[PDB]
Amino acid sequence: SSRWSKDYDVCVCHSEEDLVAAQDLVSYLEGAIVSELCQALSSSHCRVLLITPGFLQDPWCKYQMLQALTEAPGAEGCTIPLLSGLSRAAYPPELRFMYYVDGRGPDGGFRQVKEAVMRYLQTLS
Amino acid sequence: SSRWSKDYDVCVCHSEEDLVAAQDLVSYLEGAIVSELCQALSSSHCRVLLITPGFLQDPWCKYQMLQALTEAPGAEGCTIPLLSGLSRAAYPPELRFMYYVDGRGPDGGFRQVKEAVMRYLQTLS
Repeated sequence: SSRWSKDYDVCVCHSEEDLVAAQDLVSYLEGAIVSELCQALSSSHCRVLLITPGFLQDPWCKYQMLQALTEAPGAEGCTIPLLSGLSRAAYPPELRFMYYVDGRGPDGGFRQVKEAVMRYLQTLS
Repeated sequence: SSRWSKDYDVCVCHSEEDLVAAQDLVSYLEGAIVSELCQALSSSHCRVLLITPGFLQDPWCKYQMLQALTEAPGAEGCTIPLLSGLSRAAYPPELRFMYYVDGRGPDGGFRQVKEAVMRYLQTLS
């Protein structure tokens, strides 16, 4: 519950193919919000899933997405799916019943992602 | 932990399109194992996901699969994915890092599913 219970406020879970976009999101988020690219030993309050064509094709990415949602946004943790570079028709069906940010929104979805992160940080002590 | 902590030993989570196959699995499982088709108020020790073309296309099915795995086979609960009537190339990428039963196995995968269920029941008091 403590804002300091975790070293980072948000990390970006991405596939190698989208390194650049992920770095821009991290940059956008930090402009305070502490951000980084997600990694094995990475632990933050919020986790952004950069769901792209490369992400959906990668078995490890999909499994990570699964674990990200395993213990997260049901309503407890903070997992933010960001659909980027994908046709809506190719979106994972389950998202229809879940919260997510569309990449066609303002700032490629970056703005709503940052907002979602802040909303969650405000609920911390 | 108690074998009686739940009224059913296993329910079959399926899409309307596969009612028949689901009923045969339920029949096969019971031949003791108490089985039924999963429903809203349904709660059992094991949950079998009848992942078919219709299942993967259905947003609610996918969301249910997500919740089924939300609090389940990470290693705690009992969720058994049964891939039936699908080309391996169309399998959800995440399964590569997960346990699942292929429908091309003995008895359309029914045998290994039943075995998985029994293995789990034996760990109960």
